[PDB]
Amino acid sequence: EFDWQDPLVLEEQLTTDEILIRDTFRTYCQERLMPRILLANRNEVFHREIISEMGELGVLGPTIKGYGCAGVSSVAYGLLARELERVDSGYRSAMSVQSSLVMHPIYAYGSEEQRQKYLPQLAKGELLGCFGLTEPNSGSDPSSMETRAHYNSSNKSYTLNGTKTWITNSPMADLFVVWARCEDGCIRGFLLEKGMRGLSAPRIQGKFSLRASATGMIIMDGVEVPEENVLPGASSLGGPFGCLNNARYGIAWGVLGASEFCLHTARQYALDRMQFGVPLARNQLIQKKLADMLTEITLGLHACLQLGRLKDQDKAAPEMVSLLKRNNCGKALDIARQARDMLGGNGISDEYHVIRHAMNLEAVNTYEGTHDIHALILGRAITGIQAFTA
Amino acid sequence: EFDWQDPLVLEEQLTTDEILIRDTFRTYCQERLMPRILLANRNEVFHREIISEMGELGVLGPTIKGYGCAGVSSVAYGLLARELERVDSGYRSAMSVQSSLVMHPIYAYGSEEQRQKYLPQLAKGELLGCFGLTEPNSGSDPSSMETRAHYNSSNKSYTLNGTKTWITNSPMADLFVVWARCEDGCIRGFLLEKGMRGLSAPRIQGKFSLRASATGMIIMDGVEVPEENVLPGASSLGGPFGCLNNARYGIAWGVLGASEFCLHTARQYALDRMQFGVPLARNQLIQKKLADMLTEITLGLHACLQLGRLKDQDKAAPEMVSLLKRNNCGKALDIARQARDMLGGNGISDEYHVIRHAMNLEAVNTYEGTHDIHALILGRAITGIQAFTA
Amino acid sequence: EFDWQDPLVLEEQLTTDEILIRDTFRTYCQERLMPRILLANRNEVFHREIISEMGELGVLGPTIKGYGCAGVSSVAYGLLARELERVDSGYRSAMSVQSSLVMHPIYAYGSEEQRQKYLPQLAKGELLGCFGLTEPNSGSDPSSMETRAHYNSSNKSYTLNGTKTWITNSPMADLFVVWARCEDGCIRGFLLEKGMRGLSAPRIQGKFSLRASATGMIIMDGVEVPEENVLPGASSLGGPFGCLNNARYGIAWGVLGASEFCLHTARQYALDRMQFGVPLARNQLIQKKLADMLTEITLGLHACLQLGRLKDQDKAAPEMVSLLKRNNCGKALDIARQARDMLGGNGISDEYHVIRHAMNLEAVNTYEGTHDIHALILGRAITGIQAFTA
Amino acid sequence: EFDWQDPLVLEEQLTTDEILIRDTFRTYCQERLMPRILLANRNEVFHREIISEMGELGVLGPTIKGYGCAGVSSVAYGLLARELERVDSGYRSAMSVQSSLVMHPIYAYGSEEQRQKYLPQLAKGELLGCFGLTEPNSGSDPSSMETRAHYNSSNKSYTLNGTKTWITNSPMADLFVVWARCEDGCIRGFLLEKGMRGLSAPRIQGKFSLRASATGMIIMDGVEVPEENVLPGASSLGGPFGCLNNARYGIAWGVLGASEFCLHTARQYALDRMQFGVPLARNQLIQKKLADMLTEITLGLHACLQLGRLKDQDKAAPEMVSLLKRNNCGKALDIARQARDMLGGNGISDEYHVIRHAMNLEAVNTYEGTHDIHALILGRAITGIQAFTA
Ligand SMILES: CC(C)(COP(=O)(O)OP(=O)(O)OC[C@H]1O[C@@H](n2cnc3c(N)ncnc32)[C@H](O)[C@@H]1OP(=O)(O)O)[C@@H](O)C(=O)NCCC(=O)NCCSC(=O)CCC[N+](=O)[O-]
Ligand SMILES: CC(C)(COP(=O)(O)OP(=O)(O)OC[C@H]1O[C@@H](n2cnc3c(N)ncnc32)[C@H](O)[C@@H]1OP(=O)(O)O)[C@@H](O)C(=O)NCCC(=O)NCCSC(=O)CCC[N+](=O)[O-]
Ligand SMILES: CC(C)(COP(=O)(O)OP(=O)(O)OC[C@H]1O[C@@H](n2cnc3c(N)ncnc32)[C@H](O)[C@@H]1OP(=O)(O)O)[C@@H](O)C(=O)NCCC(=O)NCCSC(=O)CCC[N+](=O)[O-]
Ligand SMILES: CC(C)(COP(=O)(O)OP(=O)(O)OC[C@H]1O[C@@H](n2cnc3c(N)ncnc32)[C@H](O)[C@@H]1OP(=O)(O)O)[C@@H](O)C(=O)NCCC(=O)NCCSC(=O)CCC[N+](=O)[O-]
Ligand SMILES: Cc1cc2nc3c(=O)[nH]c(=O)nc-3n(C[C@H](O)[C@H](O)[C@H](O)COP(=O)(O)OP(=O)(O)OC[C@H]3O[C@@H](n4cnc5c(N)ncnc54)[C@H](O)[C@@H]3O)c2cc1C
Ligand SMILES: Cc1cc2nc3c(=O)[nH]c(=O)nc-3n(C[C@H](O)[C@H](O)[C@H](O)COP(=O)(O)OP(=O)(O)OC[C@H]3O[C@@H](n4cnc5c(N)ncnc54)[C@H](O)[C@@H]3O)c2cc1C
Ligand SMILES: Cc1cc2nc3c(=O)[nH]c(=O)nc-3n(C[C@H](O)[C@H](O)[C@H](O)COP(=O)(O)OP(=O)(O)OC[C@H]3O[C@@H](n4cnc5c(N)ncnc54)[C@H](O)[C@@H]3O)c2cc1C
Ligand SMILES: Cc1cc2nc3c(=O)[nH]c(=O)nc-3n(C[C@H](O)[C@H](O)[C@H](O)COP(=O)(O)OP(=O)(O)OC[C@H]3O[C@@H](n4cnc5c(N)ncnc54)[C@H](O)[C@@H]3O)c2cc1C
Repeated sequence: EFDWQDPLVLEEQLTTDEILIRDTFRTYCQERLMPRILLANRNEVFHREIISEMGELGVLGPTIKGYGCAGVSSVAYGLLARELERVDSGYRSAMSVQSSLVMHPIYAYGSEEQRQKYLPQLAKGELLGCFGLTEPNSGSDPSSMETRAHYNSSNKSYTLNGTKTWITNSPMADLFVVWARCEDGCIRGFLLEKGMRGLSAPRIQGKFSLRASATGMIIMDGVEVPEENVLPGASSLGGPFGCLNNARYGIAWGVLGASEFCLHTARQYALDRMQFGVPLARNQLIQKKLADMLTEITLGLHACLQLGRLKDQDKAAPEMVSLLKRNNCGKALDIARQARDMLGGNGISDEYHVIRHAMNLEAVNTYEGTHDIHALILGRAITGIQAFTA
Repeated sequence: EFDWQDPLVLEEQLTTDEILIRDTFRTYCQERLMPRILLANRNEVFHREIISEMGELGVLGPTIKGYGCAGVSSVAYGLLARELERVDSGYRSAMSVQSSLVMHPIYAYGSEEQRQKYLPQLAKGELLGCFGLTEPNSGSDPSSMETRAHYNSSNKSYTLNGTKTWITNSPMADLFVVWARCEDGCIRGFLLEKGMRGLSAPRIQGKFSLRASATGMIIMDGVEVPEENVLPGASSLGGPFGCLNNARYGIAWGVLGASEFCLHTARQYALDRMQFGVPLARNQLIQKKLADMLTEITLGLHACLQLGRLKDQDKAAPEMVSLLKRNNCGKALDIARQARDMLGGNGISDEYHVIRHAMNLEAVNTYEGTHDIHALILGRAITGIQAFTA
Repeated sequence: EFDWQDPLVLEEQLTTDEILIRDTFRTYCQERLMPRILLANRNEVFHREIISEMGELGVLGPTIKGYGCAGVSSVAYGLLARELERVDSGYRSAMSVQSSLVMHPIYAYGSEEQRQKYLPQLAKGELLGCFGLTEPNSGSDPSSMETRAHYNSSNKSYTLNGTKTWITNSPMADLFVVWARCEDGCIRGFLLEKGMRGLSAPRIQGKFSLRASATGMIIMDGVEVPEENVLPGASSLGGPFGCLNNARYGIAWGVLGASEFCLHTARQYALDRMQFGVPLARNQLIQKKLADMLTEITLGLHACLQLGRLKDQDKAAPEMVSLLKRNNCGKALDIARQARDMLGGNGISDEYHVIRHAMNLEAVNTYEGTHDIHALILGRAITGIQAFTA
Repeated sequence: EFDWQDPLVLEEQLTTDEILIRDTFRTYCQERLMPRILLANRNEVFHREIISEMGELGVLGPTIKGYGCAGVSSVAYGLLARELERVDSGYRSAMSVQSSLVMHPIYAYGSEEQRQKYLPQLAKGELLGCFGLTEPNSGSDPSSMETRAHYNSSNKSYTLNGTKTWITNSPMADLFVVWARCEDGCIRGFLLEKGMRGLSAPRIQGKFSLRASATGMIIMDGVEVPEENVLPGASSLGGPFGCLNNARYGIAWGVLGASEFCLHTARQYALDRMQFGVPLARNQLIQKKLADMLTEITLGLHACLQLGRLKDQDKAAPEMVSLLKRNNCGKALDIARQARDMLGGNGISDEYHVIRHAMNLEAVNTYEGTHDIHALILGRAITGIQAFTA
């Protein structure tokens, strides 16, 4: 009565809606996404259509209530990210930015006018957006950003100068959610659109992780922003971090799908591949590995479920997310890597996919807070003493 | 709004009864058990009273319905083991044998006569019992036991010959649940009592783990057992394993209490102890450690909860228990060990307790299935191929 | 008086010749190889010239005495592989095959005629060769190969049928050292040349490790081999394994150069990059990592030296090589991976190289005996009991 | 031709003297020490005779030239510590204090008068001494000690006040090498003798590591020290650290003997013990473990040799010692722990010794610089930036 595909019976913890949503999406991901990943990753191609397609299904910004959004549960959102990442982290990355980094901030910190004007377009996937926070000299430390936004009392607008790097979707984005430090000292959010004079977003080259994802910079040379494009609700790092926490939540779920794909591929390979007469799955060394993968995946899955439920209850704290994001991203990496080692020579061929996952999880464990930064965060909470600086 | 003592809010997942039971027991453990552990461990003393005391509280065999038993939930049983182990694994070990290895088998595989005759005595703690399975040459492999039970068609009884070693409570036990191989090939359970001619149970010496626990052998020299003392419900290893699974379930919870005590002690020490001017808790190396402990403890806690709920639903499978028992016992060990290292020189003094926990968890990770054996078990389930033998 | 670039003063353990050779080669590798690796790896381009160039320097098959070979020490050979791998594993791979897998077997198991005919050409780099052992269904287990060589009593020749896969250099090789099972049961070595009817060697596609290296198959459709092309000295797996051991020896050294490059890059990045005001190198978490890298590299370096000396003394045993190859390849991987994590977002850009090393070491830890296979080898030696099969 | 007891042939790297010394000592350790360890550890008994016995053999302070000392090599000193620790760390601890913490400082920083007066007595083992540096509030940070030594211009002497804790041998010592901070700010060394009014050294209780070793405090209540008892050569922490480095060197070797004993015991147990029909040594999981132990031991052994040679050449730097001490002590621990797990239930019985080693290595990895402190030391050297404080 034991099912290795669901050791602790996650299923009976999901509502019928949640289960329906997952199954529906999984179908799309396997029929439409999986078949285009081999070459999209191999040649760094990002199909812009993927956003329109997901736009149709109504998967973009699923937790938002209204404005053409499904208004589903945090758990469902997690289940979605898991099915997406089960195909490729690059894809899930685009869906994470669109949902938790663009739509969410506009929704939570924007004016109704902005909401009405953008939320529907984003939800349908007619507007590919991006989140501009990181800068060449500001990553783990955002209070060090150099992008300044000056106010023009006369024209009722701000002039932005700065450079954002390592930005997902920037190269082919229509809307840019940028954060700059103001003359008053506060850091606000600005909405920029392709075409604004002074705005350019070149592609980054030489990526060997999340290749099926578009990544570039956001260069602002005296870009002038109207006042109605200023996110009226965020006055400090609390705004971007609020968004970051919703993204990290989805990433915690996501990577588990990636891990699951590795476990399944490794397991099958162990059964089909044979050496020394019997199938690889007959050796003790191979089996212990499969055991460790399943073990870690399971602990992560049920922990994620809990957080999702606590979230919908407005009981989830930032630390809680740091805890699962840090854990799951790290563990996922080891699983991918063990999987790679288990396929032997074949393991280094994208034809077998594991290598693609191992490489993607490399970037995943880095962005949205590095593995160690999330530890200092937990540590500050545990001791009440900060240890980021000296 | 983040509480490091309950990251994912386990509390709101417990029923009022469960919470009451835990709090009630915790009080007993902290007022009556903690104050007698330093010297009991230091001098290998086991207070037989502890069983009578626990007998009063009605903690012995708590999941049993009737016969003077509380008839509580699997979760409550887990919460109890956790509070006990939070003091010492030796104590929890006695309570695990009494509840899941003696009372449970009598209850599940015994005759009403046996139930009526023993269950109440055991529940009140008037009878200290033990489980005799392991033998000098049979541990991970029980189908290799040498204890034979011959049938006496005439006297309607069996004569038992064999030796059981590493048995918890045997030295001061009144009832012995022994398993021997029969002439028909099946392995049944026999109930023995102190005083039976031919039965001796000497203490084992030189233990440096679970010292506050009594451990010895069960030597049977032609011990004659009446027919009414044969567990009529167990005809093969399914009987002992059935019991083993209920014990392992409690152990999965248990070790988490032990880990929690280590985390708390380490955390405090980090705050109170100071070097280089500031408190140890200010250093990055110290904080990351605290983070890792809390992380692992949390994943284990919520996984255990789930299993407990699935168990009460008669939906828990042996593999599920192997998964959490293996995980939690291993992780608990690392936590104890990190804790020890964090207290520095003081860490090797029982006066600071961590060293006692590190040593206890050593035996815990070994009995009731070694860390690796539980992996081969998971592996057999995952691949459908056995890898214990060649 | 402590030098982190040589903790235990390896230098004073090298003879003047050895040191000269290393320095000479290092110059070539840094001036000629490093500048062509970024794009060669990025676009899977292998410069055939690299072999001719190395041919000039006389680095090809350096331990061979005569036939236009330098006839240097095993240590010098190790020092060479280390400088090469310090640039890229792909390059070192080509030099390992040429030297220990092609030239060595011809030298040790060939006829003078063969030696005279090939050794000089190979040494000058006029003949790019390859070693064909692995097959689609035979990797860790070579006694399972399906490539058969039938004897033609009449024409005094053998007809070979089979497929070798994952072969380094095969796509642009001139000489092929192939091993097939014979009708007598023994497995011998055959020398094949491009152009032989029935012989094809297509490129393998989709590699995400050792990309600057050419890899393909060796397909033999009734390829007819003259008798004078049969390696007269190898009659069983002892031949290929003899060669394998010389290759593995160089790989043990090699990966250390790769690790060293990662340590240096990480260290510098830690000093130049700044967050939270100070340089990354100021944080405890960063420093411990640097410590662990240096520690492992050092142990490996001095162990390799010893083996090299024992080798030149004809005192080196296969197990000794398994021990260092397994160790160094595994440790190297962790170092590369930590390095990658330390550069943050930048770490996933080939522009920073670490990602290239992390990916290369993935294949390195797999070929020439997987990490676990080398463990079973050590284990057989330690216990005297084989554990490869059931 | 492969010998698992000496994978890389350490033997042929030792001079005839060194080998003779090792073999001679090993005989003493196995015939005189091993037979008294079971109960000495079990009952915390320290045989003072052990020092006299070692005094006879001339093993005390073996590197010292003159004053009744063997004047042997650093390597020989290492070989000695290894044979001693192969029996028990407690014993090696007494020999480390006597040699590198008492005799060495007197020799290097003392006056001829002091040398003449003590060195011979210590060498013969007529004077059991101890090193008093650590204090209740000063461990990893010695520049925080509170033991002050006031000068009495009149009586030409100093009055010492302070408390040293966790001191090896203090309870039954005759000579005390104590370090206190002076009114001039410098920290010097003082020689104290049992009987000095105001001096007491009570035993520490509740140790569960290094039990066969005597450990206590050094309480100084206005103890008056003559001027001729002041170590005239040490004026700051450079004195104690100089000594510390010689002790740490021996500890690096030492723990390897402890590891070796564990490997041998585990290996044998794997061959003799049988489950599931065959010997434990037949399982893949068991073999990989044995492989990892041997691997780590070997790397450590040859690294230690090198350092020893560099030391005798006056080319060894503090960092070099931190590197091997940190490495070997940590690795040794894992080996002991794996060994313990491999003996199963038996593993927790001192009757099988491994448990004793696992527990001893716990304290060893802590004193003479914790595992992490040695990392910050290496890190300071690698980056040139200190990270101990904020
Ligand atoms: C801020 C830190 C750097 C540390 O410096 P500190 O000085 O200690 O700042 P503090 O954190 O102490 O204070 C700053 C204010 O921020 C608030 N805060 C902190 N954490 C959170 C969370 N999780 N959610 C909401 N708000 C939060 C805090 O309460 C303060 O608020 P107010 O009172 O409202 O003013 C760190 O805590 C942190 O969170 N950042 C680390 C790096 C990071 O956040 N990088 C983001 C990367 S974006 C990305 O990767 C896009 C990828 C998407 N994709 O999937 O492709
Ligand atoms: C049996 C094994 C050794 C492996 O050999 P295998 O040949 O593969 O046996 P199989 O397992 O294939 O078959 C034997 C039968 O047993 C059944 N089985 C297996 N696992 C379970 C669980 N968890 N629960 C109930 N029944 C179980 C199985 O279905 C078969 O049943 P029937 O059809 O009914 O006849 C292994 O699976 C195992 O479970 N044992 C490992 C060692 C062990 O169990 N030791 C127990 C120690 S007791 C102890 O530590 C007391 C400490 C208490 N304390 O807290 O102090
Ligand atoms: C043979 C094994 C698979 C295990 O099966 P077993 O049944 O136990 O075989 P056995 O090993 O017991 O017996 C076979 C005979 O082989 C001999 N042997 C074993 N090891 C060695 C070494 N190291 N050197 C020389 N000879 C050796 C052995 O003494 C026997 O000899 P004779 O008496 O002379 O007849 C294993 O031991 C092994 O060595 N192979 C594992 C996989 C492997 O070797 N793959 C090679 C890959 S090639 C490659 O990766 C090219 C990459 C180059 N590059 O850098 O790009
Ligand atoms: C000093 C530290 C705490 C860090 O603080 P810092 O502010 O950075 O001090 P600094 O280290 O920067 O400066 C202090 C001076 O000390 C010198 N130093 C440092 N390391 C060494 C070594 N290895 N050998 C000789 N001299 C050394 C340094 O060059 C300075 O010298 P001068 O110019 O001559 O004046 C740390 O570096 C350290 O070494 N100590 C860590 C803890 C420790 O040393 N504990 C000792 C325990 S004793 C024991 O365990 C007995 C057990 C025996 N047994 O086997 O049973
Ligand atoms: C594929 C990809 C897509 C990305 N997409 C986006 C996007 O859409 N939007 C956006 O805003 N950003 C994005 N980023 C960047 C990401 O958010 C930043 O990488 C991350 O916040 C910070 O790291 P960093 O690159 O600046 O490196 P750093 O912050 O410089 O860190 C480098 C290393 O140093 C460590 N470190 C830093 N500070 C400390 C400390 N105090 N103590 C101990 N260790 C420390 C880190 O843990 C890490 O190991 C992306 C990155 C990748 C790789
Ligand atoms: C304090 C304490 C109390 C105990 N109390 C009881 C009690 O009350 N009742 C009872 O019946 N028993 C009891 N036991 C014993 C316990 O159940 C047995 O230790 C356990 O089932 C088996 O291990 P073993 O000691 O026989 O060692 P082994 O089974 O011999 O195993 C030794 C080592 O070998 C490994 N191993 C074994 N087989 C394999 C394989 N096929 N593949 C790979 N590795 C393998 C193990 O994982 C372990 O690392 C107790 C033990 C301790 C230490
Ligand atoms: C870039 C690259 C270049 C290569 N170049 C060459 C070349 O020039 N010449 C040549 O002959 N070959 C070459 N190879 C192939 C290499 O030698 C084979 O990959 C290796 O010997 C065996 O692995 P495999 O791919 O067959 O996988 P497998 O042997 O099938 O192994 C797969 C996984 O199963 C494990 N496994 C296998 N058997 C056991 C067991 N009994 N117990 C426990 N675990 C087991 C392995 O450890 C591994 O994790 C190359 C491979 C790569 C990736
Ligand atoms: C059996 C035994 C015998 C001993 N014998 C002697 C003897 O003969 N003579 C003598 O002088 N001393 C002796 N000592 C004590 C030993 O030298 C001290 O334990 C050691 O120098 C320091 O640790 P501590 O106990 O003070 O703990 P702490 O220094 O307080 O450290 C506690 C924990 O905090 C960590 N820590 C401390 N500072 C930092 C930091 N800045 N950053 C990150 N982590 C940090 C440590 O690594 C450790 O994990 C003995 C100890 C034992 C256990």
